[PDB]
Amino acid sequence: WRQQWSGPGTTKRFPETVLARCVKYTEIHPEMRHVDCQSVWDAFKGAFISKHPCDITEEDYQPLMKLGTQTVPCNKILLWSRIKDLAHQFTQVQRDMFTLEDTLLGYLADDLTWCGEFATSKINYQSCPDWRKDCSNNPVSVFWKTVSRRFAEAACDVVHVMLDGSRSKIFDKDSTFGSVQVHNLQPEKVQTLEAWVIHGSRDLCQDPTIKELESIISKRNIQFSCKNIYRPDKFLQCVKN
Ligand SMILES: *[C@H]1O[C@H](COP(=O)(O)OP(=O)(O)OC[C@H]2O[C@@H](n3cnc4c(N)ncnc43)[C@H](OP(=O)(O)O)[C@@H]2O)[C@@H](O)[C@H]1O
Ligand SMILES: Cc1cc(NCc2c(C)cccc2C)c2cccc(C(N)=O)c2n1
Repeated sequence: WRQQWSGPGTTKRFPETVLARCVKYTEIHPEMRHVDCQSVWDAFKGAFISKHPCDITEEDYQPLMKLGTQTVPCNKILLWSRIKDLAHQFTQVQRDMFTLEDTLLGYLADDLTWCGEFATSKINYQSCPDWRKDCSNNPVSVFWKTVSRRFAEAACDVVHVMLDGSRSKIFDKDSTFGSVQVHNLQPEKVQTLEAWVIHGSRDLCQDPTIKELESIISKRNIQFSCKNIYRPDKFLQCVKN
């Protein structure tokens, strides 16, 4: 008897990857160079090993959050929903802008999966809990919830958010962005949230779910703005001009 979750297990070579990522990020971001990447890995590991993979708390990720403190310029923030690919292409071109995944902690975990088990220091490479079918307080989900919150709370001025214009729900209130990030934007620092609806033929800023988004934001005393992005590759090459 070995317990089986419904989600894929920890990515192969996850320890070696996270550590390699930390080392590489520090090499290219000179302002992080003093960071001890072996301590960063140990803290990451410390959050979830020896714990039941359903009994994880934000507080578990505190030692890692502290070591990975990085308050990027808050007026340069890009949020996204169900359109991670393009959001990242954008910040590769508009290199001063930052997504969560361009921050050290987000850079480390992007596209990865991980979990441990109760009482032992073993990483589970065969299965990890699905957030839907098994339990929502797993290592991955709790990680992303914690860093998202700090990231969205730090934001200031005009905050931008990309949305996928092809989806049935362009703004999906049951998602990290619509349920976590949007409710963490601070009225003191944030003047405006500007949505960028990415087309994949007509004004999608009229959409019912965008109006929902506007309603949410309006109730936080934050101004709202929406812009259609008809030609994706054309927008990429028109940001700097
Ligand atoms: C901070 O977060 C957003 C990016 O997050 P977003 O793309 O809005 O997240 P999605 O809901 O589109 O997908 C995230 C993955 O996690 C699963 N999931 C976990 N918990 C979930 C809840 N409570 N609702 C919905 N989805 C949840 C998703 O699995 P399914 O979509 O259910 O298969 C999905 O794999 C950015 O702005 C960044 O800055
Ligand atoms: C696997 C995963 C899950 C994410 N969010 C899950 C979630 C949701 C959807 C709602 C409420 C709470 C949580 C924790 C997630 C969010 C942002 C980014 C990434 C990324 N970059 O891989 C990312 N990944």
